[PDB]
Amino acid sequence: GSQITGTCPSVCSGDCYPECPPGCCGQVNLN
Repeated sequence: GSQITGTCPSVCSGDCYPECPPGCCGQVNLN
């Protein structure tokens, strides 16, 4: 099987777009 990085998409480390779940990204947007 394939290995998992962790949980939050790496993209969340960079672009915290609306697809990013709660508490994944640093710069939390929308309140």
